[PDB]
Amino acid sequence: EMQLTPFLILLRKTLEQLQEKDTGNIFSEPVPLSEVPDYLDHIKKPMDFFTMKQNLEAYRYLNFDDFEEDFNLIVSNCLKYNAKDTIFYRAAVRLREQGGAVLRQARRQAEKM
Ligand SMILES: O=C1CNc2ccc(Br)cc2N1
Repeated sequence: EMQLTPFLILLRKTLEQLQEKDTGNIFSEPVPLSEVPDYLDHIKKPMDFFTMKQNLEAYRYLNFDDFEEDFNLIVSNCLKYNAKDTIFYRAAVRLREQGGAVLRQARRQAEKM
């Protein structure tokens, strides 16, 4: 029960803040199937921030949970694919932690709308 434009403005700002936590930019674009050709063998729905931006502008995120779901997919795919002792796995743990705080604050703002 809110206006669309300010909500999407909020989601754009939030997506920017999540990308800011991915300082290595390892989640900015789809996992390169050229360098990881077996990636799709158990990752049923790849996700990344560029795809999220396209989903956002295509009006596919009309509530906070659908936006947060795809962010969680970025995290969960990375934990699933990579061994625990890798930089990638620890980066997803850190993104889960730092992104979670970004998301909680953003959701508080959406709920005021
Ligand atoms: O799981 C991942 C996350 N992103 C990524 C970027 C480049 C390369 Br190479 C591998 C990965 N794997």
